[PDB]
Amino acid sequence: PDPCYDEHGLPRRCIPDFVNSAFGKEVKVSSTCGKPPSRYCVVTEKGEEQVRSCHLCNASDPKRAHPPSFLTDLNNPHNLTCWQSDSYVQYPHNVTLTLSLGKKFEVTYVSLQFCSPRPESMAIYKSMDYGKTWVPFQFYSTQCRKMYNKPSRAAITKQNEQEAICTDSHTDVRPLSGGLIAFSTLDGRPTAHDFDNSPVLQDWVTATDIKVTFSRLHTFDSYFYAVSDLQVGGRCKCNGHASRCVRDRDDNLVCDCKHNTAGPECDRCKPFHYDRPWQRATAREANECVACNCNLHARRCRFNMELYKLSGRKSGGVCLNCRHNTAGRHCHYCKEGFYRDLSKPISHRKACKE
Ligand SMILES: *[C@@H]1O[C@H](CO)[C@@H](O)[C@H](O)[C@H]1NC(C)=O
Ligand SMILES: *[C@@H]1O[C@H](CO)[C@@H](O)[C@H](O)[C@H]1NC(C)=O
Repeated sequence: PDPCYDEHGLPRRCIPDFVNSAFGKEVKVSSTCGKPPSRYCVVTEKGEEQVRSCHLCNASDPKRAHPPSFLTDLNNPHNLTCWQSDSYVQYPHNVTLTLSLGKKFEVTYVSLQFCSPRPESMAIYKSMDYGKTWVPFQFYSTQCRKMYNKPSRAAITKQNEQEAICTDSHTDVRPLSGGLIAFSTLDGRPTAHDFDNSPVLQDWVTATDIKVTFSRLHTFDSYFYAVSDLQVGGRCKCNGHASRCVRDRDDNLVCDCKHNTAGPECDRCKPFHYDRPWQRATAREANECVACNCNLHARRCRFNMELYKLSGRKSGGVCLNCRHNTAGRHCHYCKEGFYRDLSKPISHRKACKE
């Protein structure tokens, strides 16, 4: 029931299913305690009092290790899975964790649940080029102006709708453990209520990797970073041209591009279906790609923009190499010297006789 087409076969927008993409994926952390085994300490406030409690981190005897998988795994609110770096780690040392998504994804949110008090200075970066460069996604720092040099909670008007602003809420110690930091990408952008026609916010959510630079916790002799469950929610960027993604031959995640579009993200038109410039599948117009018209006399075609504009943005469909002794934009008329045969249709393999 491919919903990427409606009842009577018409193309209509379709986007995949919202998932915990983080779920089950590997995180390349910058620190995991246990080797060599080491000392850490946890505060447990009971009433007025503060119960200092210290246990050891040893990797090669597993139960007291803290691997990256605790993050993206089944989190169950009893058996809670807190990853934990090497304790005693400070400023100005980029505790950079890096996740590899696997395909262009338009991210709704990024949420972290801390077992240690929510750090003071962290920052969400993002990579749209698949781990080649990085950019400020959103900052957290009770001292924003110094640390990340950004203004503390910058305002987002029509001119910086892609500047990561820098906040300081939920950067608070309490609760010691359990502090969840839920960042919404599109949150606070003046044109969020029209993402279908906001190509810039469509670029603000376009992400391929995520980097997290912890620079500083709070100033409480052990102290560390521990996180329980990590979720990167979002759908698969198919430009509204596929309602599900799948990995292919040599295992690489690409869309199920419909609408005669081509590409991993459907960004372009499949060969021959260049009759209309690829556009974004929005709320009402699939803006699908369309096969040219050659009357079955050709196999390839380009796209002429005058003929689009000069037609009034209708079709730039120009056939390449009309076979079967025809010619013309739509192979719609015989070659020179070959007369047309009224007994045979234009699409015949001998519609044109000598
Ligand atoms: C966690 O898993 C172990 C499995 O042996 C179980 O004993 C324990 O009760 C579970 N949950 C908690 C809250 O300890
Ligand atoms: C820390 O930041 C510096 C900035 O020059 C960079 O070169 C380095 O790779 C970063 N290190 C880590 C561990 O992220």
